[PDB]
Amino acid sequence: ELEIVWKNIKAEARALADCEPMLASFYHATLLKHENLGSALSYMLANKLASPIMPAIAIREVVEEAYAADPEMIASAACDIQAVRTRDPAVDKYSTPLLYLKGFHALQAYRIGHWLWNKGRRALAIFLQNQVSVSFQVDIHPAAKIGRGIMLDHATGIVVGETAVIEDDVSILQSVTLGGTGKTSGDRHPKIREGVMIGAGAKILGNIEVGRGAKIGAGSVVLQPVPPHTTAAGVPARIVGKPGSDKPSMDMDQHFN
Amino acid sequence: ELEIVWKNIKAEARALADCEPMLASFYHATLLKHENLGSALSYMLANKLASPIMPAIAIREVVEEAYAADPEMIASAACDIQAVRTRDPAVDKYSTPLLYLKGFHALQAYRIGHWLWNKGRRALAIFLQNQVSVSFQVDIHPAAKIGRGIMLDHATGIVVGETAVIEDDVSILQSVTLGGTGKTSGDRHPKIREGVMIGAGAKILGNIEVGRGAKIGAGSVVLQPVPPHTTAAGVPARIVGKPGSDKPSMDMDQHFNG
Amino acid sequence: ELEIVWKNIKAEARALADCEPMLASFYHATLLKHENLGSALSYMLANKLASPIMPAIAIREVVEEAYAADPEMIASAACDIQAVRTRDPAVDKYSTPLLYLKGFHALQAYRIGHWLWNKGRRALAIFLQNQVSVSFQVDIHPAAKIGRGIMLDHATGIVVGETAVIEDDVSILQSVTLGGTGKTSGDRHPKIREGVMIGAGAKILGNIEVGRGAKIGAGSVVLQPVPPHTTAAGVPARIVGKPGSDKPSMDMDQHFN
Amino acid sequence: ELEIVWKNIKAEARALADCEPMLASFYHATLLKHENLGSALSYMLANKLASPIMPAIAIREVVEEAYAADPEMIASAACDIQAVRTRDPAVDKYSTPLLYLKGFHALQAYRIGHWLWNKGRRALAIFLQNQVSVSFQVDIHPAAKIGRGIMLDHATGIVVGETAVIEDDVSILQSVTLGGTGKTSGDRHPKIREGVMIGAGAKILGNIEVGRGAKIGAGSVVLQPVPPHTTAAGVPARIVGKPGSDKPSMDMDQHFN
Amino acid sequence: ELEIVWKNIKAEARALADCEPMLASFYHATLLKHENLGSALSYMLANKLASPIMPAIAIREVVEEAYAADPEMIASAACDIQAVRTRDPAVDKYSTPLLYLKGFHALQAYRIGHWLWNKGRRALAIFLQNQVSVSFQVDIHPAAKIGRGIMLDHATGIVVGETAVIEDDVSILQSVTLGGTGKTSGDRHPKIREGVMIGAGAKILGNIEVGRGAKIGAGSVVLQPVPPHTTAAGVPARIVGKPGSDKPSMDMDQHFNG
Amino acid sequence: ELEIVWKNIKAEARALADCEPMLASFYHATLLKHENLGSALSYMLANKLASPIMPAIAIREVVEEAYAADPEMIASAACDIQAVRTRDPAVDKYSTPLLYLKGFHALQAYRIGHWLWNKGRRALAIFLQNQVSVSFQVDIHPAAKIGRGIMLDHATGIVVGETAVIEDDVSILQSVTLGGTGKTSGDRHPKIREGVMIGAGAKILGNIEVGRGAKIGAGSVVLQPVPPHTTAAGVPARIVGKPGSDKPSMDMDQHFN
Repeated sequence: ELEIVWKNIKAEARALADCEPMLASFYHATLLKHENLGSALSYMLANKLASPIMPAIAIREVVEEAYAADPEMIASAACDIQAVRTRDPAVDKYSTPLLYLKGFHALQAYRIGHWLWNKGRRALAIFLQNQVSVSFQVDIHPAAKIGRGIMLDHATGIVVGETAVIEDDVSILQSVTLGGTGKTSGDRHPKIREGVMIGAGAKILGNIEVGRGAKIGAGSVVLQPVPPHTTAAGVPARIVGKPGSDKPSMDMDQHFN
Repeated sequence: ELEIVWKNIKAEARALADCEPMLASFYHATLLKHENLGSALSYMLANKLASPIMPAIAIREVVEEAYAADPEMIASAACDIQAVRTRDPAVDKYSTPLLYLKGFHALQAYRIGHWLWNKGRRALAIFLQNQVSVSFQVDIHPAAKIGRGIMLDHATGIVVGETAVIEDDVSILQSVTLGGTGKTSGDRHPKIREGVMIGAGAKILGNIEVGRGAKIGAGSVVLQPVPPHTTAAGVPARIVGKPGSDKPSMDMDQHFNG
Repeated sequence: ELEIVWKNIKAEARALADCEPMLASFYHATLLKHENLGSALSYMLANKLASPIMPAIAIREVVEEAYAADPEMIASAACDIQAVRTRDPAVDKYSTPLLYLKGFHALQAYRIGHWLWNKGRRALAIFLQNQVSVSFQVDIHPAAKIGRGIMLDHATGIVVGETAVIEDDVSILQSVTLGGTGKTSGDRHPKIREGVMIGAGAKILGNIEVGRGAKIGAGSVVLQPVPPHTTAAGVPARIVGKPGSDKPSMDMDQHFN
Repeated sequence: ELEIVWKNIKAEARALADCEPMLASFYHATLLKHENLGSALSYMLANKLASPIMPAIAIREVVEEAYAADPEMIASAACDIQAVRTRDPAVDKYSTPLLYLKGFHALQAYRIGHWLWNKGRRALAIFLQNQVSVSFQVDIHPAAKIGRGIMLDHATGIVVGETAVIEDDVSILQSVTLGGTGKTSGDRHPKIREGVMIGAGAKILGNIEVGRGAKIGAGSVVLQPVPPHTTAAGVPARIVGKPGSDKPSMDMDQHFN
Repeated sequence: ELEIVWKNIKAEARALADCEPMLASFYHATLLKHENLGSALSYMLANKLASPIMPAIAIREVVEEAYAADPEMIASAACDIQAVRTRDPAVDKYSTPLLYLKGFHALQAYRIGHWLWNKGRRALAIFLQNQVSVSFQVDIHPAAKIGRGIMLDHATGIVVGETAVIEDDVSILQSVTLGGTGKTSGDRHPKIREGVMIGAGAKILGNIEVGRGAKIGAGSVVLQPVPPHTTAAGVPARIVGKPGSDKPSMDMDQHFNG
Repeated sequence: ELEIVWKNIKAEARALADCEPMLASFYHATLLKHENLGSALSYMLANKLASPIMPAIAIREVVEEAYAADPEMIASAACDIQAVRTRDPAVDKYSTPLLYLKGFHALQAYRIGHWLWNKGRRALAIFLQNQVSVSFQVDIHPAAKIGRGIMLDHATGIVVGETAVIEDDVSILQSVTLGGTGKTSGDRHPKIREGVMIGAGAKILGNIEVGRGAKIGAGSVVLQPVPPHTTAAGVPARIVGKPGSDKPSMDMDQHFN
């Protein structure tokens, strides 16, 4: 439920703003002067994406236009906040993803890019993709189709290509590629279905399925489809076992055979 | 020819300025204002390299001096733009690499650093190497010898050491290391020959040859030479097959055998 | 000794001012104007951790405060400079790590955040952790315990988690993850003992021991303990040989079998 | 009416985007993207009152808050635009004051500070007063009472003190001081009544009356009251004639005897 | 000749870089790097005009285009540098105006705005006028016609309106207004002829002639024409005497009779 | 007494930092984290004089070097704070000059420039003079000799030339020139003796004396010496009267005949 999240964040914003006098005016700015999650998200994205080419105030107008035309982006972000909080044991506050975690920021920046792309504003979407790549080291093509409840933990070196699909409740670590094959357009990127966990450094290549609740071991190179509820690992990857739960995204157990 | 790529780019820029109002001026300053590819390149490298330590306007003189001394660097950039357009299916416009792709920027920044290193301005070349590492997440030592028609797609994590060689028409993906062994000076990094494709996350270490037309599979760790027209894959890498084409850099087929 | 490293840095700085007119004032400000290593480290961290939120002038004051209270951090930095100079054949000068190398800058930033974390100022330590991840592409949790004589060569994509330990005289390359497992707090990150070399791309996951003088091969995924004076390689990693020396961190031999 | 001024501004903005490629995105961001005058005023004040201390994105929120609570400030701005357009023969367009003229920008910044001063937020009002003095070279104390239809032409070196009053339809040129006397609080600054024209460099000092339709000559130093419909000039100023019209602010005739 | 001033400047810059370490790089980038006065001017105007709205690197193209179209603007700047060096006793170096004096910067920024206005790029010229007003506190309308060998000493508060004319070898101090009357278009600002000196705070209003070799005393308010080789002073100004020299702009004698 | 001033400022800094959450981190930075007036002055000058050419951290080192070699500059600034507080009825807090008033800031910037000039660092002093002119619109040549207890109220358009002298306890308003004659070097600027008050827009030209406790009317052009305890006014200036007190700088009575 959306309002829960926002409330917690405000409480946390009070408790914390006393402690660091250095940060006081930063907390008031990012969390305390806003009345909904949407206002805060637009604030942080505006500051995060600001450039000489397009300053913060101009970006915030684009982002607010996107949130007004599609309020479900705000709800997706709330689910993404919850996913990081519940899955990442280094995060126990709802405020942390929104303030600090570049993976969370790159994810919400993609959503604006995606919206822009589906409305025909593709030149702007590509500009934002490549700026997010420079600034947060996450390169997600704005045509990719990404659900909600996604954790991009650490996030540096993530690549998601044009025709990729990432369904709800997926967990992805640093240096993961959902990448293409060939020199031609068309469907050529992975389909990552609900509940999948992808470990650090995994490279998944081509228009292949990674089925519901599968787990991909860290450092794996997946060139063939991976059935649902299965664990794949190695270079190249083979089936080595079965995950310990229904949705490995939720448990983040990195072990494989 | 240089002239075509440049004309194509100008055509694209006119269409782009008319369709996106937030970027009309950006497109005008970076592309429509200029009369040749050399002038557009110096503009984009200047801006993206810019730091408090060294501002855009100072960088631009350095870059222009380099292009006046060695205009083959502009012809090299033009081959690199064409490589990305023909080999990367996410790119349909000649202008995209020049405007947006950090791997293309890093590579043309390398060429400036290389020109400086060879002239004896090593201190400045090392500054820029490390500026490029922070700004574009590509670490290419300026003593490396890198040819043209090179694509660095996505590019985050790419490392290319001091003594590496990369010949013409090579394609390289994100998190590729062309890396060193040992604590000693002298040749210790790979020599990558023409037509080679290197998949994402591959690690190639030491003074070893990767022959013409070879393919290195994603996530591979290559410790021994790879014969021409051969496919290597695994940790550590073994010869597992032969590529489907004479120049796998052109085709970007990522598949390889068990 | 500090005095040695520092004298070498000043001599090199004098020569560099005559080598490159464009950077003479830069070498002056960063090196020639200072009386000791500590003052030049604080100057460098100030300008590199400078944000719109917190400016260079204010961060220097926090770094000076930490160096006064614990001057061993300055001596740790000096050992880190010597480590890069002696181990990295592309670095001959002592000034190079201090001026340019983002792995060296990230490692010293960590020490500031680790000090703040230990004094209970966690909001600021987590703020800096994530700043460093964005600016230098190194993500080190401040609660990690990292010794001295550490080289982080090239450095981009390094991730070190909350409960990791890195003892003295370790060499780590780009895209190395010292990473977690599970969704629970507790010991869950690697323990990297003295003398260990970790090759580019290695992923080491869970609360496991990499013992004295071990070598982890490039691209390897380590899920079980690695005994002392042993080479581990593969995905997943298994024992494949013995290092050619007692401290592979000092020799940087990437070969494995 | 607001609607008129605003429609004129948009029409001019459309033409300017085709006149100058270099500034097309600028005209778009500042004018074409907005739905009313109020939203464009807040955008302009944000980017012009932007500081390292307080960013554009945060100042816009304070300006929007003041315009919601008191929308007559927006209508005052519109009268100020018409005043410059009708009175200044070098300004034909309505967009020009809004885009470029520092006197116009300073005057609208004042209204924000004057509102803040009246709500008791004086630290912020004094902060902005001095920001405007530095950035636009206009020093207006926020407690001054300034009406609407005011032209501050060229504007550099204008000083208006704490207890000054400027009624509607006044024209003031560069280097005009509406200034104090003494070291004590209390009424000590001029009262400038409706229709008055003040020439370049005039110094008007103390709690004195410059009555309806008076003209103050350039370079004059006014120490005693000036009766309505009278011309004052000299150092010190004495009465020298009568203005050629009932509202010299509207005619801008600099001649005196 | 242009060549001398430029050589003199380069000589000065070498000495300056060796003596002040905090500014060695500044001096190198702004002066020692360049091979002619035109290139140094475009560099300094670019940097000082720079705004979030328009960055240095974009300004510099505009400026260079102007100097390529009309290189007399560089010869004009060189006469202005010489005017400041010979007439301002606080300035002994040819480099000081170019580096530091905001009145010299404002004036060369005007020349760019004037070139743009005359070409039909009026919107950009008005942008720059107002950028210069905020950054250097000098408001000079770009339709004004201003010659060369002009000194604007200190310069804060200077206002020059749309229809003003300033001929060669004129010296002007801070808070001088060459100002308008009325709400109507057409000539309404002063025409200042050759050799005129205008003291600090003088206000000169309307379409009136100030003749060759005249002197306008500090703090004066001039409402009627001033004959050649005459001294005007007062509020309002009266003819009070004759200047000590044929060209008071050269001598900068501020004295005038009761 | 110096410590008084500093104390008051800290008390004021607490009382005020509660009120404006926007400014909280700015107050902590400018006033609360410093233990003496010298540290605060160096902070504010560093931020105020920062440029791409010479960032804040580098400037602060120059300024601290100057304050260590000559601590009387810090005391002069304290007397300048007191002068503004006691003479300007719009200022009643000791913090206001230090935080906000560009006249105060330009004065203390001159002192650094003066120190630099007397040590042979003239190229740097001239760079700072011209930056202060651009940034605060006060142009003071660093060779001028300026005492303590000086008020530069409003300050925009002030010019003080190379050979000028300003003794202790002088009050100067906006647009005042202490200016030169001729094209030759040598003594050619005014000598302004103790207690003088100079009104807005006054132009004082040549190597002439303005005697102890004299008053110069606003808008006056002074080309001849002005005896002690005398009032001069007009264009050109003549003796018109005698000031109402011993030191007109203290009372700020702008009236003249």
